[PDB]
Amino acid sequence: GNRRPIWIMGHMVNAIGQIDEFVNLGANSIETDVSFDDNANPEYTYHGIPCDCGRNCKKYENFNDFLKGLRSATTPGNSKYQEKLVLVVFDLKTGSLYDNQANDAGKKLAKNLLQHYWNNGNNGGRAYIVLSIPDLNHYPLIKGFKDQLTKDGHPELMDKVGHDFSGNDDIGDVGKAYKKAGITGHIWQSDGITNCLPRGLSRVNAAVANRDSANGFINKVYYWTVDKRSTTRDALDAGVDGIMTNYPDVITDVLNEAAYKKKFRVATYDDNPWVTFKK
Ligand SMILES: CCCCCCCCCCCCCCCC(=O)O
Ligand SMILES: CCCCCCCCCCCCCCCC(=O)O
Ligand SMILES: CCCCCCCCCCCCCCCC(=O)O
Ligand SMILES: O=P([O-])([O-])O[C@@H]1[C@H](O)[C@H](O)C(O)[C@H](O)[C@H]1O
Ligand SMILES: CCCCCCCCCCCCC(=O)O
Ligand SMILES: CCCCCCCCCC(=O)O
Ligand SMILES: CCCCCCCCCC(=O)O
Ligand SMILES: CCCCCCCC(=O)O
Ligand SMILES: CCCCCCC(=O)O
Ligand SMILES: [Mg+2]
Repeated sequence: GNRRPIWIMGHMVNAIGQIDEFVNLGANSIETDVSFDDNANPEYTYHGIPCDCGRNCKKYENFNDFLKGLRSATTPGNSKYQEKLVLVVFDLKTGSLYDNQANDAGKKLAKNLLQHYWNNGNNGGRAYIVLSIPDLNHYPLIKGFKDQLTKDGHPELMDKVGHDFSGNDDIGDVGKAYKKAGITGHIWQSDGITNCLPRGLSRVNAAVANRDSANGFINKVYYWTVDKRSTTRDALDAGVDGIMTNYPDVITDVLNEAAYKKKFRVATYDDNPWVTFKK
C-alpha cells in the first residue's frame, strides 16, 4: 500500500541556531522544552541537567525569542524558511507549576504563540504544533490555550494544534484524561525513555494497537529517544509514525534503506499530522 509518512523529530532543539542544525541533518520536526516562571508564563526554552546522553543540556533562549526564530524557519518567503520543517512539539515543563496553574499556563502559551509565532494572523509560521503535557492532571492547560486564542479572535489557529501526554501513563488513563478535557482528535501518543536507558516495545505496541483499532483515540504514535539504527528499525517495524532522535541523519539513513523506502516516506506539509494513516 501507500508509504506511511514519518516525522523525524529533532530532540531538545532549544537554541535558535539548532533549528537549522537539526533540519539540515534531515529532521522535518523538532521538539523544544518550555520552562515556566512562577506565574505560569513561558520563560525559557531550557531543559537543564539531567538530559540525554551525549548532549549539552543548557542551550536556551527566552521563549518568545525562540518563537520568532521558529516563525522565520516556518514562514514561506523568509530568508531562513525551511520548507521541510512541518511540526513542532512543545515539551511543556509544567513540573515547576502548581496544578491549579495549568489553565493559566495554557492561556499564557497561547498569547506568546499568537504574538510571536502566528504573528497575530499576519503571515505567521506554518508548522503544526503539538502541546505535549507531562502530567495527566494538567489537562486544563488545553482549555486555557484554546480559550485564550478564542478571546484574542483566532479560534481557527486550533486547527494547527494537537496534543500529547508524555508521562508514559497507562493508555486507558490517557484516554480518560482526553475525555475529561473534551478532546476528540489531533492526538499524538509519545512512548519512550532517555537514550541513556534501555526500553522495550510493550507500551508503544499498545499505543499502536489503540491507534489502529476501530474505536481507538490515538491518531499518531511516536517513540523517543532513538539514536541507533537497530532501534529505528524496531520502531518502524512496530508501525510508529514518529521517531524522536538526537541524530536525524541516523533515522534518515534507515528510512533510505531499500526495504524501508518501500514502506515509509518523510512527511511533508500536506500530510495532516492529525489523521490516522491507512494503507
Ligand atoms: C498576560 C501577561 C503575561 C505575564 C504574566 C505576569 C502576571 C501573572 C498573571 C497571572 C495569570 C492569570 C492568567 C492570565 C492569562 C492572561 O490573560 O495572560
Ligand atoms: C550500541 C550499543 C547499545 C547502545 C548503548 C547506549 C548508548 C546511549 C545512546 C547513544 C547511542 C547512539 C550511538 C552513537 C550516535 C551516533 O550515531 O553518533
Ligand atoms: C529518492 C529516490 C527513491 C527511489 C530509489 C529506488 C530505491 C533504491 C534505493 C537504494 C538506496 C539508496 C539510498 C539513497 C537515498 C536517496 O538519496 O534517495
Ligand atoms: O519524549 P517525549 O515524552 O516527547 O518528551 C521528552 C522526554 O519526556 C524527556 O523529558 C526528554 O528528553 C525531552 O526533554 C522531552 O521531549
Ligand atoms: C474520575 C476518576 C479519574 C480517572 C482518571 C483520570 C485521569 C486524570 C484526570 C485527573 C482529574 C481528576 C478528575 O477531576 O476527574
Ligand atoms: C526524568 C527526566 C530525565 C531526563 C534524562 C536524564 C538522563 C539520566 C540522568 C540521571 O542519571 O539521573
Ligand atoms: C479543548 C478543545 C479544543 C479543541 C478546539 C476545537 C473545537 C472546539 C469546540 C469549541 O469551540 O468549544
Ligand atoms: C531497491 C528496492 C527495489 C525494489 C525491488 C523489489 C520490489 C517489490 O517489492 O516488489
Ligand atoms: C476520539 C475521542 C478521544 C477521547 C476519548 C478517549 C477514549 O477513547 O476513552
Ligand atoms: Mg523535551
